[PDB]
Amino acid sequence: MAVKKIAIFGATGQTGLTTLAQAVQAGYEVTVLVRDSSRLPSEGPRPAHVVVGDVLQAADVDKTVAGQDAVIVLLGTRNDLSPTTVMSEGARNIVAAMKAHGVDKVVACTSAFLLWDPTKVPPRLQAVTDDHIRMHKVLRESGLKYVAVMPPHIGDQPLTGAYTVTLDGRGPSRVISKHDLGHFMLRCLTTDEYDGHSTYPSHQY
Ligand SMILES: NC(=O)c1ccc[n+]([C@@H]2O[C@H](COP(=O)([O-])OP(=O)(O)OC[C@H]3O[C@@H](n4cnc5c(N)ncnc54)[C@H](OP(=O)(O)O)[C@@H]3O)[C@@H](O)[C@H]2O)c1
Ligand SMILES: Cc1cc2nc3[nH]c(=O)[nH]c(=O)c3nc2cc1C
Repeated sequence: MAVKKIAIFGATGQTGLTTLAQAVQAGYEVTVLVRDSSRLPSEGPRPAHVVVGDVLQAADVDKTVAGQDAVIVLLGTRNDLSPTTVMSEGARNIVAAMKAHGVDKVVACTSAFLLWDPTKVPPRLQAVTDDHIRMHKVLRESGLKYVAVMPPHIGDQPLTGAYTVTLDGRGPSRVISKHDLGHFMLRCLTTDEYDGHSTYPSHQY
């Protein structure tokens, strides 16, 4: 049976917005959890269901995950680089809600730093990366079908659908367009080939 209903977390972020637009255009019935609905666009494709609330509130997460076939996680801290547990605590709530509701597929974005040499993280990004590592642990220990998406720098290049996906953080480049990253997260909904793996999408634009 194919995935039809999905929840997206972080849909108002850079990658989230284009993942959401692509998912709706592709035919998915999409639910989003957003703190502030004014951050969703009026033009273009629109989510089927909008839950207003916070990924740190279990009940809000629960309402969002109920009834879904799969979950996409594109949480982040925007330009905030201070020490943080928002992503990992959010993922804890998502896992609990998935288990409560029988949902078994999650595709979640962290970063290529979790594949590269772990002493090459730029200092200003260490705190966020530490929480990406906590989030990754939460998801891989959940006992759910988890695709870990670990992108390099996220750019603004056009959608191509022509990027390369490796399993080790080596690839044709150190950039992926936000649109291609979103396309890849949706690709992960229709294959099991990356379940239980870490993936590195990249492309030369
Ligand atoms: N930037 C890069 O080059 C790069 C490269 C590799 C990996 N990454 C990682 O890739 C992931 C996606 O990044 P992005 O740039 O697309 O993200 P982003 O622009 O930071 O968007 C973060 C998203 O998370 C949502 N969010 C944050 N706190 C939340 C909360 N408490 N409750 C509900 N939602 C919350 C934000 O909502 P609001 O709209 O309400 O703020 C927004 O939708 C991030 O984890 C980032 O660290 C980034
Ligand atoms: C190459 C690369 C750049 C990044 N920039 C980033 N920039 C940012 O503001 N937050 C991040 O979490 C972030 N992660 C990155 C991860 C990788 C692998």
